[PDB]
Amino acid sequence: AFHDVPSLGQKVGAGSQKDVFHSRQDPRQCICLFRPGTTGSIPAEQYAQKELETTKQLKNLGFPVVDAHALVKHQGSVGVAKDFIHNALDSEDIVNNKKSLPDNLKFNKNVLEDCNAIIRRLKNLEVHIEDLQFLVDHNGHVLINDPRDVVRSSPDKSISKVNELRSHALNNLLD
Ligand SMILES: Nc1ncnc2c1ncn2[C@@H]1O[C@H](COP(=O)(O)OP(=O)(O)NP(=O)(O)O)[C@@H](O)[C@H]1O
Repeated sequence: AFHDVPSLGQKVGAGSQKDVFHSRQDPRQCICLFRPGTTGSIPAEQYAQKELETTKQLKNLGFPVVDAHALVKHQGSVGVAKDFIHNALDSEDIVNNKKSLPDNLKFNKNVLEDCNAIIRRLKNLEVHIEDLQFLVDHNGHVLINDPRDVVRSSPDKSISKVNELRSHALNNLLD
């Protein structure tokens, strides 16, 4: 299931568990690899599979997602090949006030409308997405990234997650 990626492209980011690289085989994609030791007692393979599967479940449910295409490995590290979102902003940086959305009007309008649509679907379906977070693309579109699970349950916590991010766009559009 895990397909070898002999050569990695330029590094574009790093989080609490994953290093992310340009895919050399496809410029539209990136290679997202779990760094050794970050997943503790759960095999990283199981995290990668759950990331891919949950992404496909959410796509099937109509959510906007960073699409994921395959399980990959490189030098014994495992992960997921995904769409590359150029100049992406991490939602956690925005809600943490570590970074700021651009002032652009159309940009914040896309953030607002996309957050509305995500909340709308969460509320209607009544599903909960574990570790819900997003990438915001260069036009302001909001894409679910690194979802760990989705289950039918109270959507209130997930909605609060989206509302966190939307509030920054909402505040910009009022000013
Ligand atoms: N599909 C992508 N396209 C573009 N940049 C990406 C993509 N996935 C991740 N990145 C960048 O790489 C960084 C690390 O990815 P991320 O998936 O958030 O790491 P993580 O360790 O799995 N979880 P986290 O601790 O929340 O960052 C992000 O903050 C982005 O800057």
